[PDB]
Amino acid sequence: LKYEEIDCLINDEHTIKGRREGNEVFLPFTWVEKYFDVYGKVVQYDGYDRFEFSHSYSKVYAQRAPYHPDGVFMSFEGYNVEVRDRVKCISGVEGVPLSTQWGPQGYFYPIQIAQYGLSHYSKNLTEKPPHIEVYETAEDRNDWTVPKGCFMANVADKSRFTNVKQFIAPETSEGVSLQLGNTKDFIISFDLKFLTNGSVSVVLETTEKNQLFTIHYVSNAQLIAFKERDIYYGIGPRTSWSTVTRDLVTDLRKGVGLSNTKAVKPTKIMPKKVVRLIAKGKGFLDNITISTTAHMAAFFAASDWLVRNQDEKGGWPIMVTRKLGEGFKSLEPGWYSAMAQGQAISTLVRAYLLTKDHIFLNSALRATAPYKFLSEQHGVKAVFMNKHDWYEEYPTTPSSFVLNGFMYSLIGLYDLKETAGEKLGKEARSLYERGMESLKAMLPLYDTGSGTIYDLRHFMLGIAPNLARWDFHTTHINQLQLLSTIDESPVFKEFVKRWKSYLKGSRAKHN
Amino acid sequence: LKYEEIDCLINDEHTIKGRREGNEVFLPFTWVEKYFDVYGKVVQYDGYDRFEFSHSYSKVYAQRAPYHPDGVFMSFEGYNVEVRDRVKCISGVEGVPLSTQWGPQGYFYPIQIAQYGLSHYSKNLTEKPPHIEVYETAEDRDKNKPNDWTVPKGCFMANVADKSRFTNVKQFIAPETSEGVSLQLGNTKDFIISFDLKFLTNGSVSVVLETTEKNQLFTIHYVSNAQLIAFKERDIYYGIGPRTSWSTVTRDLVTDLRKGVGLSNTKAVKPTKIMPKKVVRLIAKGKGFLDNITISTTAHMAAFFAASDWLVRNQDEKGGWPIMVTRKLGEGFKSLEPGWYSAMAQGQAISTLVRAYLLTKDHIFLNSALRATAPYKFLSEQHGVKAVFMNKHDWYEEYPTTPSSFVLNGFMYSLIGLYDLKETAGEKLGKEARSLYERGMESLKAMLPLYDTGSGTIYDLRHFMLGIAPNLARWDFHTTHINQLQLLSTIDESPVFKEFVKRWKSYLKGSRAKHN
Ligand SMILES: O=C(O)[C@@H]1O[C@@H](O[C@H]2[C@H](O)[C@@H](NS(=O)(=O)O)[C@@H](O[C@H]3[C@H](O)[C@@H](O)[C@H](O[C@H]4[C@H](O)[C@@H](NS(=O)(=O)O)[C@@H](O[C@H]5[C@H](O)[C@@H](O)[C@H](O[C@H]6[C@H](O)[C@@H](NS(=O)(=O)O)[C@@H](O[C@H]7[C@H](O)[C@@H](O)[C@H](O[C@H]8[C@H](O)[C@@H](NS(=O)(=O)O)[C@@H](O)O[C@@H]8CO)O[C@H]7C(=O)O)O[C@@H]6CO)O[C@H]5C(=O)O)O[C@@H]4CO)O[C@H]3C(=O)O)O[C@@H]2CO)[C@H](O)[C@@H](O)[C@@H]1O
Ligand SMILES: O=C(O)[C@@H]1O[C@@H](O[C@H]2[C@H](O)[C@@H](NS(=O)(=O)O)[C@@H](O[C@H]3[C@H](O)[C@@H](O)[C@H](O[C@H]4[C@H](O)[C@@H](NS(=O)(=O)O)[C@@H](O[C@H]5[C@H](O)[C@@H](O)[C@H](O[C@H]6[C@H](O)[C@@H](NS(=O)(=O)O)[C@@H](O[C@H]7[C@H](O)[C@@H](O)[C@H](O)O[C@H]7C(=O)O)O[C@@H]6CO)O[C@H]5C(=O)O)O[C@@H]4CO)O[C@H]3C(=O)O)O[C@@H]2CO)[C@H](O)[C@@H](O)[C@@H]1O
Ligand SMILES: *[C@@H]1O[C@H](CO)[C@@H](O[C@@H]2O[C@H](CO)[C@@H](O[C@@H]3O[C@H](CO[C@H]4O[C@H](CO)[C@@H](O)[C@H](O)[C@@H]4O)[C@@H](O)[C@H](O[C@H]4O[C@H](CO)[C@@H](O)[C@H](O)[C@@H]4O[C@@H]4O[C@H](CO)[C@@H](O)[C@H](O)[C@H]4NC(C)=O)[C@@H]3O)[C@H](O)[C@H]2NC(C)=O)[C@H](O)[C@H]1NC(C)=O
Ligand SMILES: *[C@@H]1O[C@H](CO)[C@@H](O[C@@H]2O[C@H](CO)[C@@H](O[C@@H]3O[C@H](CO[C@H]4O[C@H](CO)[C@@H](O)[C@H](O)[C@@H]4O)[C@@H](O)[C@H](O[C@H]4O[C@H](CO)[C@@H](O)[C@H](O)[C@@H]4O)[C@@H]3O)[C@H](O)[C@H]2NC(C)=O)[C@H](O)[C@H]1NC(C)=O
Ligand SMILES: *[C@@H]1O[C@H](CO)[C@@H](O[C@@H]2O[C@H](CO)[C@@H](O[C@@H]3O[C@H](CO)[C@@H](O)[C@H](O[C@H]4O[C@H](CO)[C@@H](O)[C@H](O)[C@@H]4O)[C@@H]3O)[C@H](O)[C@H]2NC(C)=O)[C@H](O)[C@H]1NC(C)=O
Ligand SMILES: *[C@@H]1O[C@H](CO)[C@@H](O[C@@H]2O[C@H](CO)[C@@H](O[C@@H]3O[C@H](CO)[C@@H](O)[C@H](O)[C@@H]3O)[C@H](O)[C@H]2NC(C)=O)[C@H](O)[C@H]1NC(C)=O
Ligand SMILES: *[C@@H]1O[C@H](CO)[C@@H](O[C@@H]2O[C@H](CO)[C@@H](O)[C@H](O)[C@H]2NC(C)=O)[C@H](O)[C@H]1NC(C)=O
Ligand SMILES: *[C@@H]1O[C@H](CO)[C@@H](O)[C@H](O)[C@H]1NC(C)=O
Ligand SMILES: [Ca+2]
Ligand SMILES: [Ca+2]
Repeated sequence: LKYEEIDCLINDEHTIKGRREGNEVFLPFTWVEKYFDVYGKVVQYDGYDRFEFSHSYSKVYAQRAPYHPDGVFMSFEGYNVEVRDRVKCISGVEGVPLSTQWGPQGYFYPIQIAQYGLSHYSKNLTEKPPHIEVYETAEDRNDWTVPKGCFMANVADKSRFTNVKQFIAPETSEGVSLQLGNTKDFIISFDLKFLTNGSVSVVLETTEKNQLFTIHYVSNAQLIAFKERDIYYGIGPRTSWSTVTRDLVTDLRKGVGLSNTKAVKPTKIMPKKVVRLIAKGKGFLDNITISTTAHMAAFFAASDWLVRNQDEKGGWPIMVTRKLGEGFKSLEPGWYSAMAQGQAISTLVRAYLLTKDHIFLNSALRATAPYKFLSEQHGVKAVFMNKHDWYEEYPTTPSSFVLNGFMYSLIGLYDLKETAGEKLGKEARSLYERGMESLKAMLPLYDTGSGTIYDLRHFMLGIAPNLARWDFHTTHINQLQLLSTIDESPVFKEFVKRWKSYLKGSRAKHN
Repeated sequence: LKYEEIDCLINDEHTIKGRREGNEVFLPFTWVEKYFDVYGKVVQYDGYDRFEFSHSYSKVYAQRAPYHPDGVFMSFEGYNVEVRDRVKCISGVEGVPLSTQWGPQGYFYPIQIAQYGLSHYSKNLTEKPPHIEVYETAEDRDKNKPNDWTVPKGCFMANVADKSRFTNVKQFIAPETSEGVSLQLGNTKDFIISFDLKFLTNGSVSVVLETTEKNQLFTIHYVSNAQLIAFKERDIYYGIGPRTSWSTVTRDLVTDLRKGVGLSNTKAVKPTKIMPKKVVRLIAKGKGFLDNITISTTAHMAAFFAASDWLVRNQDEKGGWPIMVTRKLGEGFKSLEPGWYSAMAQGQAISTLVRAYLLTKDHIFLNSALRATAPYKFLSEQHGVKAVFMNKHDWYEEYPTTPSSFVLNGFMYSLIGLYDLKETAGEKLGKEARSLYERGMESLKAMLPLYDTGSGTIYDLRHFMLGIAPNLARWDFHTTHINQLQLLSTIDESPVFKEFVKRWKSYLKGSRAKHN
């Protein structure tokens, strides 16, 4: 009811307007929010309005079980790699993300590709099975339009023990068209083999004023184009049988948001109906499908990409310049990352456990080699103060000692040593053991008393600490709580507990 | 539309009562204060109220000039050692503080003694000269008043030459069962009493004080025994030792009164608001001699030399001032048995001794300072103060713990002492100090960033040495850290000191390092 406006002098240098009722002073949240860097808003419920304050914005993952290498990967069941605006698109040829974080030109970032695979792996274990509608098997168990000038038939293919739909259509015609009409699901899948150049295109009804947009999957290696209401993805020659799987929601959003910058422009556009599929050129088509999700095809696109792109040193070279900050020498394209090696390993190990295909395990085993060589010999190892081995997310000179990347490097070694067995696992066992000793000793250097630091650049360069933003702080917690389920050391449990309290505004005691 | 109570849920786990007007929410300072550990109050101006918020308490010292060893010692012009409640009293025998911080029994803490001296030294340079009233010289300068002696039957007094120190002197004989001989003083403005004393027999020199507590009269007895302090009714007793040879006795009656009335068997003196408002008279009992009786606003230098003299006389053969109390730094550090050394003690002692040397040119002071570097050379476990961080950086330990503790501020004090000494001792004698300073300053520059949280400083590196939460430095240590670094930034031109001072000052106003 009754109050009194009062001047509030802040640190003797700015005045704000507060309110007073007797002895109690009330300060405007507008100030509190900005001055303390906190969060809150009024939430309206039925018959009750309530202001709701948060020290931080991120959340910690509620672990349902101890970590195991064949299970979900940490909290990645909730990751969403493809909406990240630093993902320019999902490659047509490779079926994996292309990053633009550190250059508008685009590049395959092995970390991003592995996360793509591990998140989809994790959602395969946690989400409900998808609806799968089948539109075309060409067998004896929703028809096609064939304009004059074109042709279609059911033909056997002994190489792949099924019937198959042949199509011939000039690239100057309407093409041959199959009516789909799906309202609910947006993952399109089909087996394809071209004899000549061509395209397979999908018409979408969209939420932007009921307009049709068309996505063309063209038989070239061009990445992505967008003109008016046509989006084009190059999917390569596809002259041998392959299953093409695309997420039309993502393919539409990335097209419409195409940008010459490092970030996709935001869009609200969604597809509301998969109208039809249009084939041009000469070729063959089978098992045409629309599904709610296709997690496994994504996981194997990442896994296959990692196998095929590993170098003979066992590394995934990162083909972009990385400038970590004033004081660190710039990393020329080709550098390795312990986070990439670890995340790749976690991916390949899971591919191996699913398939028993030893090419996956062989790729994983090779991937430990860079952990053995120092950064200046094109490895990822750094040594803290001539005493503790570390595996560098960014193998900088001087060394950088990024915490979260290191922990990811260790979870990979863990995945591998538990999967390869006693003899084959030896090197990974040894790198893990040395790493975990380093981690336990060095954790306290990342603890500010009300947060965490991202890296040790303050010490390595003589500068301000690089405080970890809250989404890295919760990553730190997520990583440590996972390690606490496969290593019984008290230190991990104590730090997890303290670092969680920091999310709620707890502080270490001052003297 | 209007202003209105609203429930405010904090971090999903407790609801407080705030206020709302439309889209603006207002939160009670009662919550803000506790939740964020900040400060403020409504301060009343003429007609007019204002709330005044502070991120911190404690101020940074406004350094007027580059540090030099003969000048003020950092910010100590504003230190007040004697009112600290961990100071049981000023020793009658020694003229220096006794601490009870880590034991109610009391002990001479060299750090406290050095601070006593360095603050008085600093105030000598910054304060106005004192008024000095002279009540008795026994000369022919004592032609006309002050007379003012009362000599009861049973007693006797005379002006007597003393060839041994070239002046006239007041002889007194009074039995210690009588009221004694009494000199009327009657000073209302100044409270430092001073007199030259020589007893032949046991005796006492006592001062009657009018006080602010309901006009009441208290007497402070300076007795010829070694008893520390006693208080009964309105009598306070300080033992000043035999005083059978000439010495100048100098006492602060404000301090001596307050420590008397506040006597306690605990580690803290009871607070009092009692002040003396008049030094009414001085009473001599026993047989002896008295000269140069004086009352002064201040006597900074007598304090500075009492500290300096105490340090010379109490140094051990390893050059140390052993700390004769058990010190348990916390869970994970072994307990330190009485006799441990402190690099802070060594440095502060050296800063004191160097100043005593520069004033007097008495090489005893310089030689005592030079000896005081020895403990810097030996590791904690061989009864020194050296520690080594990760087999790489020498450090000088405030608390020579196992494991090592790496307390920041004591280290910096250890370095300013070495600086004072290396600048003063000369090329040849300074060699060792120069070497310890150079190695220490390298260590400081390398290790500073480990004490920086991004919104404060840490006191020590126990988090790393024991695997536990950081020991965040409270704000009065945070400003000490700044004061120390800003001083170092005037004797070493390294950018790092200036960049850190700038950042660490911004933390006092709620600035933070950038997050990624
Ligand atoms: O389904 C939904 O619900 C979904 O909701 C939303 O999505 C949410 C998720 O659901 C949710 N999941 S949860 O389980 O429910 O919690 C959650 O997921 C996110 C997690 O919170 C997050 O932790 C996680 O992050 C990943 C990250 O995505 C991944 N990257 S990857 O795509 O590449 O794979 C990976 O990060 C790696 C990797 O190496 C780098 O990408 C990363 O790079 C760091 C830098 O190292 C760091 N450098 S530092 O500053 O030196 O420390 C820092 O650099 C930034 C700085 O911030 C910036 O200040 C600075 O600016 C430059 C500037 O660009 C320069 N310009 S230039 O000169 O022109 O070049 C110039 O001006 O200089 C300055 C600097 O001086 O530099 C930039 C920069 O260079 O990039 O930050 C970089 C990026 O963070 O670091 C590493 C690493 O691990 O450290 O792994 C991490 C961790 O696993 O994944 C999130 C996710 O999945 O999205 O929250 C989501 C909500 O946020 C969604 O919104 C809904 O739509 C959807 O519906
Ligand atoms: O005349 C006036 O104007 C007066 O004003 C008011 O006084 C103010 C004064 O004016 C002002 N000066 S200024 O220039 O204007 O700024 C200012 O002076 C104070 C300084 O701000 C302050 O930094 C400084 O502190 C001294 C300290 O006094 C020294 N101690 S002493 O022995 O010489 O007397 C010395 O400290 C050393 C020493 O070794 C130890 O005493 C001390 O110990 C620490 C422990 O290390 C620490 N351990 S922990 O593991 O970190 O926890 C901790 O321990 C305690 C814990 O807090 C407790 O929770 C637990 O249970 O145990 C406790 C324990 O004691 O074991 O804290 C200990 C105590 O600090 O630390 C050492 C060190 O590291 O340096 O040197 C320091 C720094 O120089 O001196 C102040 C001073 O009085 O001069 O501010 C004052 C206001 O206080 C006054 O109100 C007014 O009446 C007066 O007229
Ligand atoms: C997580 O990932 C797991 C593993 O990938 C996944 O479970 C799998 O789900 C897929 C569906 O995408 C299943 O594939 C089907 O396999 C059928 C035979 O497979 C046997 O083998 C496995 C072991 O390897 C057994 O455990 C299993 O019980 C089976 O006996 C196969 O018949 C299916 O093929 C039909 O459907 C496809 C389109 O999906 C189509 O292209 C074909 O032409 C074919 O025709 C249609 O048949 C179905 C009857 O099945 C009929 O409904 C339909 O009407 C026919 N067509 C027409 C025109 O009428 C198919 O390939 C696979 O068996 C599952 N594996 C396991 C281990 O469970 C989870 O669903 C994923 N979860 C999440 C959340 O992502
Ligand atoms: C910082 O500290 C310094 C000194 O440590 C102070 O400056 C000194 O002030 C004192 C007085 O407080 C001076 O000492 C001497 O006083 C004698 C005065 O004689 C009368 O007073 C005595 C005692 O009170 C009576 O018994 C007697 O009846 C007299 O009536 C002088 O006789 C001395 O003169 C000579 O001393 C030295 C020679 O060694 C020289 O410095 C003098 O110039 C002179 O030759 C002397 O005056 C003394 O003058 C001051 N010393 C210095 C070095 O300047 C500051 O006051 C103090 N400041 C603060 C703020 O504390
Ligand atoms: C009360 O106060 C007065 C001072 O206000 C004080 O009288 C002064 O005492 C000093 C020292 O006793 C006298 O100075 C001495 O004078 C002789 C000769 O004039 C000097 O030779 C002495 O020097 C000695 O020290 C040096 C070696 O260490 C050498 O110089 C030499 O070898 C000597 O050993 C010394 O300077 C001073 O003259 C008087 N002043 C007056 C006005 O009388 C008195 O001592 C104080 N009362 C008490 C009880 O102390
Ligand atoms: C479209 O999907 C169907 C699956 O629904 C694919 O047909 C399947 O093809 C595989 C091999 O191509 C057959 O497995 C093979 O079986 C033979 C013996 O029968 C054996 O020699 C091989 O080792 C292998 O096990 C599978 O039985 C077959 N299933 C059916 C029901 O036909 C078809 O290939 C897909 N179309 C295209 C073009 O990929
Ligand atoms: C002050 O009084 C004490 C007596 O209480 C005197 O000290 C004694 O002196 C004799 C030698 O003369 C010693 O053998 C005794 O052991 C001492 N007794 C005590 C209790 O200490 C002291 O000498 C007197 N002071 C003066 C200056 O004469
Ligand atoms: C597709 O077109 C390119 C030239 O633009 C050609 O090299 C290639 O042979 C064509 N593919 C087939 C299968 O004919
Ligand atoms: Ca078929
Ligand atoms: Ca005289």
